[PDB]
Amino acid sequence: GDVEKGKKIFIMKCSQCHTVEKGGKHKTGPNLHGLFGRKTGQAPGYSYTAANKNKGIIWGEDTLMEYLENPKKYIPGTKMIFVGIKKKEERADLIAYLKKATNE
Ligand code: HEC
Repeated sequence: GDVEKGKKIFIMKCSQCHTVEKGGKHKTGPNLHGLFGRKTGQAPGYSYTAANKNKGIIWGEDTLMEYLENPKKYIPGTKMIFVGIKKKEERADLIAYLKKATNE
């Protein structure tokens, strides 16, 4: 687990739909600049994953672990066809980077 390492993980995994370092602009993926502590459905000009929002799920560490293990199996609405996770180790390093920016 590291900080300068996870930075390349998210920046090389979900840095296309979730740009947490662009400019508060969220075109395809929801601006993950503060997903930690914020529930789904928040941006005004963005129909965030309406499903997740209704499920009443709070985006957190372990909570995001499940939704990420399967976004289509967990929330039947997301439009992100993310690939299934195959290395929980790298996932832990992911939350680490987002924890320094959106949780530190
Ligand atoms: C486009 C190719 C995406 C990639 C790659 C990833 N995500 Fe995504 N995500 C995407 C969209 C379009 C949306 C909005 C839902 C919809 O209806 O389209 C999302 C949403 C999420 C959320 C929910 C946040 C919220 O709505 O409040 C999470 C927690 C999320 N995405 C996580 C996530 C992670 C961890 C990714 C890399 C492992 C990832 N996404 C990639 C589009 C795309």
